[PDB]
Amino acid sequence: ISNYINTIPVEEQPEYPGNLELERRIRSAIRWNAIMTVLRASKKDLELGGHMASFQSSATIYDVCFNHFFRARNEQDGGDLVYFQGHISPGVYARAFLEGRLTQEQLDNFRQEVHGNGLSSYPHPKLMPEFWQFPTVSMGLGPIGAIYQAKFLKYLEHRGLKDTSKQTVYAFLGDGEMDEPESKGAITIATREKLDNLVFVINCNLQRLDGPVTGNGKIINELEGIFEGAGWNVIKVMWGSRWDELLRKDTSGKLIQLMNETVDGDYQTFKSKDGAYVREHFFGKYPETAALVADWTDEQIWALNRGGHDPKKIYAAFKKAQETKGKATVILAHTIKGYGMGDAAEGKNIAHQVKKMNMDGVRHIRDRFNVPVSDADIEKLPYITFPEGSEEHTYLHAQRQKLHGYLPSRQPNFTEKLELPSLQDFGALLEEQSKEISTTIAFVRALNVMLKNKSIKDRLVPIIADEARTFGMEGLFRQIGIYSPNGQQYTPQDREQVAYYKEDEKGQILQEGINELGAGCSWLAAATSYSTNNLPMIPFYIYYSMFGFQRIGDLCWAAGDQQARGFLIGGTSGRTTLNGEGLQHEDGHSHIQSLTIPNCISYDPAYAYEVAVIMHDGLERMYGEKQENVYYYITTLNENYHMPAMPEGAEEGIRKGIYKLETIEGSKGKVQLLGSGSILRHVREAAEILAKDYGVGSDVYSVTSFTELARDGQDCERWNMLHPLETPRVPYIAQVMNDAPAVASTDYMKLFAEQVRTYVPADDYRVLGTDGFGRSDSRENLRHHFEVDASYVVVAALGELAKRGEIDKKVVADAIAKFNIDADKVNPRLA
Amino acid sequence: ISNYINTIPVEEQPEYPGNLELERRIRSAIRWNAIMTVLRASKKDLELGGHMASFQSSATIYDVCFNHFFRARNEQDGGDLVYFQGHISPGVYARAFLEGRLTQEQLDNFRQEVHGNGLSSYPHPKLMPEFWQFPTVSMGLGPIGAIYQAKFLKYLEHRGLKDTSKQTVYAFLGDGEMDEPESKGAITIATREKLDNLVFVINCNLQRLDGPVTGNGKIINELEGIFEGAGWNVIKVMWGSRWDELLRKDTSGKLIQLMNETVDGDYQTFKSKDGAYVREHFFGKYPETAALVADWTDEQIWALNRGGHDPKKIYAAFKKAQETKGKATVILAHTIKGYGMGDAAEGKNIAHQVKKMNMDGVRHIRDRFNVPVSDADIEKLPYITFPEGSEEHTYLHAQRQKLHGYLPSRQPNFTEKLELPSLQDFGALLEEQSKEISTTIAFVRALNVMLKNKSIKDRLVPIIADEARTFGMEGLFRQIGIYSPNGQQYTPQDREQVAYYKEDEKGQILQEGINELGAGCSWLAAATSYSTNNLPMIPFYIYYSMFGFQRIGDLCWAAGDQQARGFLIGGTSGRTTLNGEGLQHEDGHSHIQSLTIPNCISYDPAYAYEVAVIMHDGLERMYGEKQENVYYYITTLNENYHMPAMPEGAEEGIRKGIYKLETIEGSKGKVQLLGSGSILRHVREAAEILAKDYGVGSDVYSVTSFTELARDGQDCERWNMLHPLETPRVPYIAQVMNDAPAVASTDYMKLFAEQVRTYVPADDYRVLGTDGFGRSDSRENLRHHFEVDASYVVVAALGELAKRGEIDKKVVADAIAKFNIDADKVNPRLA
Ligand SMILES: COP(=O)(O)[C@](C)(O)c1sc(CCOP(=O)(O)OP(=O)(O)O)c(C)[n+]1Cc1cnc(C)nc1N
Ligand SMILES: COP(=O)(O)[C@](C)(O)c1sc(CCOP(=O)(O)OP(=O)(O)O)c(C)[n+]1Cc1cnc(C)nc1N
Ligand SMILES: [Mg+2]
Ligand SMILES: [Mg+2]
Repeated sequence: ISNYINTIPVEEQPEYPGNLELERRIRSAIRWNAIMTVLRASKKDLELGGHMASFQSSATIYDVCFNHFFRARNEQDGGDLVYFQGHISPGVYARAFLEGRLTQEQLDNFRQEVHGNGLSSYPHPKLMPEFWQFPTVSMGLGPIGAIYQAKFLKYLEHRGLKDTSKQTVYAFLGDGEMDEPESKGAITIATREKLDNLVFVINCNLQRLDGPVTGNGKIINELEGIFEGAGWNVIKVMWGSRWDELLRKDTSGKLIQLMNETVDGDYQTFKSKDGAYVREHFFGKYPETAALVADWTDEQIWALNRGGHDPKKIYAAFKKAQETKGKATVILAHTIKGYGMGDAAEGKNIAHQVKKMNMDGVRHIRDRFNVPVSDADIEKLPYITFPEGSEEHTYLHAQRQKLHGYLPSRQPNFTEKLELPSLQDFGALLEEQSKEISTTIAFVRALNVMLKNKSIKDRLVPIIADEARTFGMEGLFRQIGIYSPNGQQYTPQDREQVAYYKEDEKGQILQEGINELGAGCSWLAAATSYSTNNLPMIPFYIYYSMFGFQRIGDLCWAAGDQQARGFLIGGTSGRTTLNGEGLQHEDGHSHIQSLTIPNCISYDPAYAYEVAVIMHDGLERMYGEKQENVYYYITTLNENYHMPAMPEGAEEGIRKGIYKLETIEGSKGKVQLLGSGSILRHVREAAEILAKDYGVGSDVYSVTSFTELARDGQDCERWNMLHPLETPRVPYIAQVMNDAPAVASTDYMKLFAEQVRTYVPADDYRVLGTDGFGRSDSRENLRHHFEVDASYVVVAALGELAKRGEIDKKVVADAIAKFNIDADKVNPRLA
Repeated sequence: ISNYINTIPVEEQPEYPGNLELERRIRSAIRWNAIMTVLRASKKDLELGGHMASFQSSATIYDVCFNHFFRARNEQDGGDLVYFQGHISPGVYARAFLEGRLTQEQLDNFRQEVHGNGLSSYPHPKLMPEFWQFPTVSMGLGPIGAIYQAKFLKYLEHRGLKDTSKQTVYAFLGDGEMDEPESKGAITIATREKLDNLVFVINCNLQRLDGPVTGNGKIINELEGIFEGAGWNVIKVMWGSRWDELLRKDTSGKLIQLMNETVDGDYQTFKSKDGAYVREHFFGKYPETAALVADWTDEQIWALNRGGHDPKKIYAAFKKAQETKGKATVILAHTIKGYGMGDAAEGKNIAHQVKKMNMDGVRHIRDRFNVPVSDADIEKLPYITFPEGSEEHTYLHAQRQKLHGYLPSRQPNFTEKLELPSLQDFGALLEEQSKEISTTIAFVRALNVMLKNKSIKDRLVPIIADEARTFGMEGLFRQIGIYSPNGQQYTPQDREQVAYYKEDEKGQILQEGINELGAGCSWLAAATSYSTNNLPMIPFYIYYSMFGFQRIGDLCWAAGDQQARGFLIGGTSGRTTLNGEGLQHEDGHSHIQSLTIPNCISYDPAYAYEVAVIMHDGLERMYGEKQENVYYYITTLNENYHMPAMPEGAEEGIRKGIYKLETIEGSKGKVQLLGSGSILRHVREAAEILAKDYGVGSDVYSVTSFTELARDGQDCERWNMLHPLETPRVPYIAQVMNDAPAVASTDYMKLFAEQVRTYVPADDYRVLGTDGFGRSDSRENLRHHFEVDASYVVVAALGELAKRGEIDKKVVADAIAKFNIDADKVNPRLA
């Protein structure tokens, strides 16, 4: 932690390259327009929302970047990847409009998008596919997202996939946002990887939403201390040029001690008052600091500005960041929240929430920033524009043209044509297996086929969060290598034999250690590379399913917003299947969390051939000609068993979510039996017992996706309600199933199979599931405890028949005794 | 970063207090019993699992703590709160068995708990309510949890609630685990709040599961750098006592330079070779270092120990942390993964996964730690014990008794009786409200009722994540104060006004800034204080609902395991209600995530009187004589509308999940209409349209909890299936509803209401919901887009009647036209 002053002294400050006066004229119009869009929205009295005080404090920082730093997407690369602070979007819009990229009609539709021609509250690529690129409004996600983006850019360079050396990743953050564990929790990775292509820009206005971040302390110093400790290059932009003379004429070093000893709380209060206040409460603290300005006017005291508001001080920091190599840079910019809004919110605790202001307030910002709007127009909350030929218009576009154009901007589809493998290339996985394998083995095998596709082999991005040994993928390190930039500065302990720990700068797999959020962020950068850099990359992130959506659900939702196209493989899944691990490992609900995401396609395959068909279909939809903006989630298991051959013509049903595996004959009745994942074979066992011991036949179905089926049914019923005069549309599951009493069982909570109830064409539909906290035991004991094994499926099936009077209820009661079922033990959900 | 040697020099290290030789005998027995436990489990070949190499590397660190530091639960306080590393549990189980707290049968039932006399794989209070305290296996949660538990202990002391000055929080972490963002993402708070009652003990064995944490670097220095930068007191326990002579005679400074330059990957390998290897590859790097051991035998060189393995160095560290005030301490203990296991795993990349070994491997461990079991008995894998009267038994118990007993241990219920507020105490919220308010305002008013309760007023712990102004709670800052251990070291900006930003050391409100996980960890510490310190505290953590389970779900699952008893308030909930915010804010699925947690009770109330009845019921269930182990989740809204008085006698129905609001007459037909949260008033609007425009009457229901009704339903059919000869149980929802066609509509995705399909006693049950990504617009436009407003309800109900021939389908067709519904607009889920 250094003295409370600028890191870069004037003597080391490079000459500012732009026309400061002209840039202010432009900047004042962007400020004005941003405020007008929020005020107009406010006028509607529709509770639309919006912010003003935030962009006010950071506008000049962005302005200096727009005029001299931000490279836009171009012929060679995707340009600089800017993670704009979410709520300062009105200013981004204000600027795109001045640039002629947005219409006045669109600005008038700020936060009203349902009818088209409107604008999102914040950066949402799903909502504005050709404008926004990175969803940053959920605080914490932007910083770590950016860390891994820069990391991925260096990965494409090392792998010789693309020259990304001219791209800089910028994360624009709030000081309050740095409280999120995700914001600072991964900064040492930027050091390990020497990400000299990443720049963190923290707007240190000392305030968050409720009040000051740490009024009793100094966040700038705390930030400096930890980032410096993590090996980052820290640049403090504390004071503007007006302070430079006052600092040079302080031989007592008392001024510096003052600044050092003053805490955040008193600092923002200073700028919420007036010159007189600062004079007594700040400079007045010492008869030495007091003197320095005894000659200055109270108005010349108030004029002193913070570094984050001085283009000259801002530029020096960004220029320095740009030159620094070997490590990442973090710029801590000192600013005023609600800057220039005077009365309205300048340095006030309520500043964040301000979205309206009387004509007195509007007039103030007009005078304050010398906005060119006459008293005759002002009450009309007019947008300002610069006509062709004007210096403002000329300068604004020239500066952007020298930097390759305008941003943000997004390309929804990649251009190249990939020659994806055919289903036939996964042929061996479609046939009966000699050895008993698991669906996780099937996935690794499918990965290897892909690794053999000339077209995409190098575009595959296997990602692990430690746990590769659990998946039996350790042999892969030697095969394709673990990515390590300037890696392997030692000889692996594993060296001698076969599966050693091979780390190479050209290594293909991303090993992110015990860090699911970081692994997901790596997966996200890869999964959106197709748009960001017009370079399709296909990520396969396999990890313990329990630590997926449950642990990184917020990033998974942002991923959907970002239109990620990739594969999330939830390994060691199923509540009863990862039997010995217990409560915090046994996943019987990940599919419930995943169905909440609109563009995530989830599957719970039972067999190897289903995995192959599913993964093949996914590559096609996402990276084939269709370029479908969706990502996949497949749960795989760690249990081995017999893998039969795929039934002829079963492909469509597998992709849709269900197909009839077989029909067992029986003379005493007929039931329908559904199963998914690892529980399917137990449902097939119940089918044999029922036919063998009770003469009850059945239709057996493998349900590869209860969720895709429920979605289909939902779509059918929705269309039906909307087209009352049309013949009702039949949900796919109802087209496949019949009306005989049905029973389903899975390794997930009951809701997973119960979600298709409305669409099941049977009078009876009994669902068995693994509701309840997990615990350690054998797979058999867990399957009995969670009441999902063959014996429970048999009793559920007999129970439905008994009801219809097809069998005696004493027969059900005897089966319960026969199968050693304790009809009175606590509901596993409460266990 | 300091030199790569011990922080505490020998001349500064205290004299070891215990009997070293006797302590090692006991430690050797514990080591052996931990391994016999896992080995015997592997022999079962049931894929039970377990680890050995991890506890082997950290055993001595825990030993010193059990012998001289760990304070057990006592009559004055809960003692030291130890977050034991999860997978070193066999070691904690081995000690407990030696202390006679566990039986041989229980150890033999390791990881087989479904039948009652087994042991959980890891620390799970829900599974072993009287043994385990904190769930740590989900890596990263232990560290943040521990930080916020230490902060909470200081809070209880400052608030004058309880003297916790004698309790120390210990966080036992792995080094690979430190990569989780949540592991280091909140460490500066320990500095902000001067948590000198927290000790982080990081086991640096240089390896995680797949291999070394950072083979090409030095995590101990990386850890040191960032923690030191965060303001923590860092203590490095690098080398054992055998190194002292060498470091002392090393006059050239060469040994330190060498130790400083060697990277993790090489140090790891050193431990996997032998003395000759070390002599050549380590000391042999420099003529000066080479001369230091030139007179040593390879055997003597091989005996050189790592600090984390030396009791004397370990003790010196914990003793120093003990006297460090003003900040938290991190102990970085250098160890060997697979320590003493030799061949099978010592310093090997495969060490983590080792679950079994050959007789030569068991005999090696027997020799390595001088275990008293004959070469003949080893085959039997015998458990070692200390007979009463023996030195070991006496010493073992004597050390614990001096420290108040044994740990871990847990008290399931609190002992005191609180005088909870009655429901009549909330009578004001039960009457019709004067002005239109929201359910959030109802919650704030309800909180104030409790705040006037003599008994619990000061036991309340309101927690916010920098969103108090949004929830209109900024007025409480002044009323009860914002907790601030260091008081207010400045004059707030709004000081001169009411609702000024008041910070106080006696402040009740926990302001955790933009930090959901930290706020949730504070919530958890408060919500389990009843068990930990036998001091029931009742936390109400309110935040934007979208950032609840989605963002901190892993914590919420652990909270259920930890038997948390408190309230989670999801503010600004509902997809269409937080209209202007958009994609990453509009929550229409948090209830789908919340329903996955077994002991979390979820509600989505529409009216203020419902909020009151639910909170009061929650209060009595968790903190009343019942002491039920569940926590509550209640979604509240930011929309103001008319709040009617509660219908006489509706209390129980509100608690259960559904009650009939009213029935409107109509002779052209009859339907049932269900609504929840904010959409309920639109469902009522539809009931009037249906009646006055179409003559269709209806039964209107307020569904306060679809999830509780589904669970009750599942419990009925489960019980029924199990008792085929008994009187079937009737789901609660089927006791309120009838069989007329039904329509449900909520601000959540369809599944939220569809989950009760099986138990709805009606032929037709159409569900409307907010499936799909949110977008920015007015409430009216969104409710129409998400097809959930009154007009959609009318069309859904009319269509049901037309289908049954009750009405002409042309009537439905006309309605769609009359209400300006686009029957062909894209499915909101795909939009
Ligand atoms: C309704 O909008 P809002 O509350 O103003 C908004 C934009 O949603 C924000 S902005 C915000 C405060 C940000 O303050 P910072 O100091 O980081 O940034 P600034 O001072 O405004 O430059 C919080 C807590 N939240 C709420 C918030 C909380 N938690 C997460 C994870 N994301 C959020 N974004
Ligand atoms: C099946 O057991 P497991 O895989 O051995 C276990 C216990 O589940 C662990 S342990 C582990 C490695 C821990 O290595 P550390 O260096 O932190 O600890 P140690 O070296 O063993 O002392 C990982 C990645 N996981 C998996 C893991 C990953 N991510 C989270 C969030 N929690 C986990 N617990
Ligand atoms: Mg701020
Ligand atoms: Mg380790």
